[PDB]
Amino acid sequence: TDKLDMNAKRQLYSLIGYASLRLHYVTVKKPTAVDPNSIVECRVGDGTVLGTGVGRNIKIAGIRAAENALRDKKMLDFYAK
Repeated sequence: TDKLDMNAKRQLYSLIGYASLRLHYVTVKKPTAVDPNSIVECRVGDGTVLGTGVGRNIKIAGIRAAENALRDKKMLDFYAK
């Protein structure tokens, strides 16, 4: 079971994706034969991390990362100014 909201990125970007904020996904552990997990962070320009995701590929990881950013309401409150 690998349950996942395919709109998370789109939904997060729509709330807090100002151009001035430089919201970006960065792969911080790319998967390997020795370790298949992918870990991705959803970041703003000044480096602060909003969401971290993990799963079998980068795309699925980067989606959980937003899924997770969306669940943090103090963070959303702040970054929608």
